[PDB]
Amino acid sequence: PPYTVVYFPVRGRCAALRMLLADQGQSWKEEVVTVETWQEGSLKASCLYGQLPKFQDGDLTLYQSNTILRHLGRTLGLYGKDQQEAALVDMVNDGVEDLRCKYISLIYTNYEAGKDDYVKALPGQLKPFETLLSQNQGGKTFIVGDQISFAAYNLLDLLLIHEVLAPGCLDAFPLLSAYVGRLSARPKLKAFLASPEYVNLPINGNGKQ
Amino acid sequence: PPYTVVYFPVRGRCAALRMLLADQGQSWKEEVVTVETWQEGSLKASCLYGQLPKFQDGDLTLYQSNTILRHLGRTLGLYGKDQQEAALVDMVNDGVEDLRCKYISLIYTNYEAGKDDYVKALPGQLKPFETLLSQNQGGKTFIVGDQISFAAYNLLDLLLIHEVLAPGCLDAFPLLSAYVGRLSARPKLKAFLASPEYVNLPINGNGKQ
Repeated sequence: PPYTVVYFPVRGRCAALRMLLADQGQSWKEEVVTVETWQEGSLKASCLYGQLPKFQDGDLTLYQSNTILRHLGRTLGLYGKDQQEAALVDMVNDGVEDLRCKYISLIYTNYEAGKDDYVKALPGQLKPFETLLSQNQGGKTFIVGDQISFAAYNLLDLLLIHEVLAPGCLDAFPLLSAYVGRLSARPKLKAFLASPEYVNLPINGNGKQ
Repeated sequence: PPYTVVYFPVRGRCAALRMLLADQGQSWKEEVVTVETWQEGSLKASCLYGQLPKFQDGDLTLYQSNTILRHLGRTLGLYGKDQQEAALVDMVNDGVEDLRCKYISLIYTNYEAGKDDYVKALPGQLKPFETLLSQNQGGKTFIVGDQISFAAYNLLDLLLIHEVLAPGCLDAFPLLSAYVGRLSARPKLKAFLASPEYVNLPINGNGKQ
């Protein structure tokens, strides 16, 4: 700390990491990059893989949403209690990333043409998480162990946006539904999710959700 | 330990972790899965996300090539010496994963139609790693700090398969070239890359490279 997240004025790949910071009672600054400011190309080139989010933590400058989540989990202790929980946290995050990629591909590559196929395939994509949740203390707590991980925030966000995409896509998944309710109920997080900072923010950049 | 990798008879997403194990003087079991077995169905259904590789390490069963790389990096000490190195390691591995996905998309989605555009865009995709390499002791030692990390094997593989795809794509990147040369020269690794076990394996599964 202190933290600074450099991103576009959307939730996108910063949603999860912001929920993590909020829930852990951390403060951060928001440097917004207008589409126009991105178009000048000066920042762009300063970025490692020519992309955002860019994240500053004290003297550390990070790139890649997943690198920021692992850094945060590693420094804030949200990476499992042992090597086993640590490996399952990753396993869950890799799963989240894979589906987020398909989601992003839909939104930006062909929302209209393939939205139905995507939703028809959604159930089989969500099941793995439902299954992981059942193998951990009956899914009453978290997905890995008894303490929250950075992957929990990423998965939470993943689930939130697919609710907007396919309302009720979670009905056939009671464990994941209860999960979303449990985590969203967390005081600090609930307050962030209910804030203008979040609510007035569009899920994606192209205005599709 | 002991380690067992469950995968298709190809290099694909197991090439990097296999070079890691070998270079680290580790031995492993190879349980090959044929298309005929995968078709049978049962193995697929027992995989977390319906995919391979599947990795066994002692009593731990893992899925997701990157989860396995991180587990190995975490257990074998191949994840940097501190917090900074650890974040830069993830940062490097996230970038390799990003290009590896584009590469996989090409090979399996439209090799013929988009190969030229891909190779035209390649230079810009490789530059970020060239830059990272130049910022650590002049690109003379390891990519991060001064010890090997799991990301190095994954990046090495990524660079190797793009040499086959576009021979000489590294000529414009003298740092990455020397990198490949440096790591490939490592005794245990060199021995593995030069073995039948590796040589007789096709990079991909659809006969394209």
